[PDB]
Amino acid sequence: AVDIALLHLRDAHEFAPLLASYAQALKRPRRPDDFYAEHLLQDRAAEALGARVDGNLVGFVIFYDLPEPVTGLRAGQVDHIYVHHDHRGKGIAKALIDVLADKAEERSWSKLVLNAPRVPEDGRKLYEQIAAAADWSSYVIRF
Amino acid sequence: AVDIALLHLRDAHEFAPLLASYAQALKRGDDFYAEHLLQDRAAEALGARVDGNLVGFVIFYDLPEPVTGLRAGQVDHIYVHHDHRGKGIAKALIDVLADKAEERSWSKLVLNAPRVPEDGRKLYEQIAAAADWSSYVIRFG
Repeated sequence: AVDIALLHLRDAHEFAPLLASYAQALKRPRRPDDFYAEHLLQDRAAEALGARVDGNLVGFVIFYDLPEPVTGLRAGQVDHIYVHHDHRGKGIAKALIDVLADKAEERSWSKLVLNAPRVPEDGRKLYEQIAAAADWSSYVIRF
Repeated sequence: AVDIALLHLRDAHEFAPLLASYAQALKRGDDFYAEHLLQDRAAEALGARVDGNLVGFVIFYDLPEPVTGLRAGQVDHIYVHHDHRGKGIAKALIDVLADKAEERSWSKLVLNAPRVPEDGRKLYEQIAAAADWSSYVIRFG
């Protein structure tokens, strides 16, 4: 039932409302919904995996394939995961991370870093069950 | 007289031993890896020169911010040669990076400090606010 595949620029319009719902948690929009979907899908540094149920796009995960200077290999980095609220309790978010983790060999990843925002809690609630706590510390300067 | 400028491929030869010394402490267990790093589409490296010699660097990513449609900078690695500590060079590198924020319309600069070596943390905790997100890792191998 759950079909997971990489999103491309073709999918911006379908991706747009799903991304808009996720952003409504993280607050802020002088652009329409399609602008944010098209903007991300035209950045070659970002990739997004999508989850479809019965033809409808009902989840996504945005990830970066980044250089890893310490080992000289690469690493994946996830900052954003979201499942449509009518499709909770189905294990979809974990299915998205599982597919991403399975790309490790293809991409020469030594690791997958998962960053969970404070709100919404869904990324955090998933990651703490399926991954190890990070041992580095993080800081931010706002502009 | 610290001279701070973005590193390019020509700088790879000087950058490599500085990256190797930093990487030594970070973890362990390629002669041209610095060229791969300096030609990545997401990563960039700022270098610090004193009397012509490259003595420090910071590696950063200019990443999309899907929520806002902007960009944001992310620092995971900073290093200053051990004979050039106590001169404010690490802070100066972050200061130049903050200047690029307006040029690049960054809403924020994320600073990630590994557990070892502690120099990044000791700098970041004095110049920035603690992060309010949480992080996790799945390792392969």
